[PDB]
Amino acid sequence: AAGTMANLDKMLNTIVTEVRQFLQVDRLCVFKFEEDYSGNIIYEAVDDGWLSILKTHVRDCYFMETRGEEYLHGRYQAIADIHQANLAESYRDFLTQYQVRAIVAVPILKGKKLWGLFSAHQLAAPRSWQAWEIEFLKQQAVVMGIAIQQS
Amino acid sequence: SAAGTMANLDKMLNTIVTEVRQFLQVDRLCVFKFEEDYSGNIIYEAVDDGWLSILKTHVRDCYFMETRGEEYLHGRYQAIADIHQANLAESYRDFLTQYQVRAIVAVPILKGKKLWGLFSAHQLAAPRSWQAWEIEFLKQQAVVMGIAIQQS
Ligand SMILES: */C=C\C1=C(C)C(=O)N/C1=C\C1=NC(=C\c2[nH]c(/C=C3\NC(=O)C(C=C)=C3C)c(C)c2CCC(=O)O)/C(CCC(=O)O)=C1C
Ligand SMILES: */C=C\C1=C(C)C(=O)N/C1=C\C1=NC(=C\c2[nH]c(/C=C3\NC(=O)C(C=C)=C3C)c(C)c2CCC(=O)O)/C(CCC(=O)O)=C1C
Repeated sequence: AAGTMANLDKMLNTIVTEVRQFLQVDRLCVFKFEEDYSGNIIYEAVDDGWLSILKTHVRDCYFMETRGEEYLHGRYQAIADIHQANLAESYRDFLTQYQVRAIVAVPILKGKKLWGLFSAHQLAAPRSWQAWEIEFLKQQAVVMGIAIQQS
Repeated sequence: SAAGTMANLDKMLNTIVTEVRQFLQVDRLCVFKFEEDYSGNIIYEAVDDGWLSILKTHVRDCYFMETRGEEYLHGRYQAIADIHQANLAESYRDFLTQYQVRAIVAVPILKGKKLWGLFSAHQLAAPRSWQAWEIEFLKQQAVVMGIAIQQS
């Protein structure tokens, strides 16, 4: 009931806190999709008094049009410097509004469905993400997806 | 920093053990780290409800010392709902009984191709019918621990 949900919430939030300190990333969050693939930042660990985006609602028109279909088979984003990247203007603008300079975003699956994104943000300088860090983030997303599949 | 790399790995493994024990409602959750001779020590533990702690216990398990955990590198793991119903060596049954174990899951932690340790869940109050997703959850947490351990 509400007990199940409190238990999942605490586990997922602990993973976010865990991974943010271990990876030493400025901000780590979990973005959960609504039915229409709008979504909300529902867990967040941000260091040192920096910009919190917890409970921000986002209508990302890439996810809302694709329903995340491209994110179902190990696909992901890892950008060392969003200034350099050949990003869509509208996506660059979203990232800029939330102070992102470097990002890794991996999908969270509930069964065969895209449930959310697990996203690491640097807020000031570029970051050359390592293969192991991307694998760590993906494998923590698997952990989360198994726990989420129980409610 | 050799001091801070070890400290950050310690904080991460201790956080996983503490919160996974509460999430699965396990009586005792352990990380057993192997020495070069495949003796080992319990180096992280979350225990609740006034159950005996085995943190820092040294174990010379003669199965792991004789096999060097090779079977645990080729898909062996242990998931027993009630050790009273299982076929065990009396030596291994004595180990579990000493520490009040009634139900157990034990999965490998790898560092590259080497068996680094075991992630073990003990039920002490009662037998427990482990669900497929709980065994998968423990295996996948052991994967995440392995990736972190591989960095130092
Ligand atoms: C309709 C314009 C528009 C608004 C408004 C908006 O919020 N986004 C947006 C357009 C595009 N988004 C594109 C890609 C994209 N969005 C995300 C979303 C997030 N990353 C996070 O960390 C996070 C949180 C936390 C969110 C909500 C991600 C990960 C991507 C990259 C998708 C891949 O390209 O992999 C995008 C470009 C689409 C493309 O390149 O094909 C546009 C136009
Ligand atoms: C040399 C006699 C002897 C001593 C002493 C001892 O500690 N064990 C032991 C004999 C055997 N152990 C056997 C299998 C086995 N050991 C472990 C070890 C642990 N489980 C934990 O939870 C934990 C901590 C915490 C430790 C150190 C495990 C997981 C196994 C099972 C191996 C599988 O079957 O998968 C064993 C084999 C016979 C049997 O399994 O009963 C003997 C003889």
